[PDB]
Amino acid sequence: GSHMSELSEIDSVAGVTIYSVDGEPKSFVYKAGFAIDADGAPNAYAPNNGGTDFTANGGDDQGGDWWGGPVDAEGYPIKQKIFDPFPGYYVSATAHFNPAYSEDSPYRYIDSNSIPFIVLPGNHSNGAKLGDVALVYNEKTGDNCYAIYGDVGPSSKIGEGSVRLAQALKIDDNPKAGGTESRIVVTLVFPGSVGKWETPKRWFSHANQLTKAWGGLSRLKTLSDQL
Repeated sequence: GSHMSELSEIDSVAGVTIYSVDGEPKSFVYKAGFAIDADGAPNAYAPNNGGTDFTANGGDDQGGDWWGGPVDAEGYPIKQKIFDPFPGYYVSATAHFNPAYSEDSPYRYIDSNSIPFIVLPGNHSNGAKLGDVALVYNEKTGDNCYAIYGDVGPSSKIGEGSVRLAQALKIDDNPKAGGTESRIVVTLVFPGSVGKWETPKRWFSHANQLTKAWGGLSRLKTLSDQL
């Protein structure tokens, strides 16, 4: 156990209070549910409901409003090539991206299947920039994982992250029926910590260094009981 933390409200979304954690390093925290964001997974979306998510959860794939990823000049989703992970599936995008790759490439986006990432609500980043790191904890399983701020969600919803983060937290990772509405996940974000794409080894190390400086899981576990 650790001492309790001193908390100062900075925001509120969907009945979830977001608190700055007084002290250094600078951080904010919230306790929320955990919806599955399959964005960036190269098998999330395909024609005829072929992906791990239903196609329509990315929008209309017949030239209408498609938000799941990039589109061609006639508005249809880009299909992956023979050198992409899932040829013929659609390219699924995340807000955070790797500039080494082109807009039409799955490799530009953060693969939800492999990378632990959190989503923050649009207009509710609270000073965090895409690529910043976080420590995430599930109070019902005792599991934790470092993660990046990797995607942007609806402004009216909070508590969401990647397939791999769900696995690490022992939350059902299925895009179609997984996640949880129970407010069991505590997310500690370090705004200003990275703010760019870098290798997972590098950002994970930086998350580890910030977490050690901040007081570790022991402090976050105690903090969770305050939320």
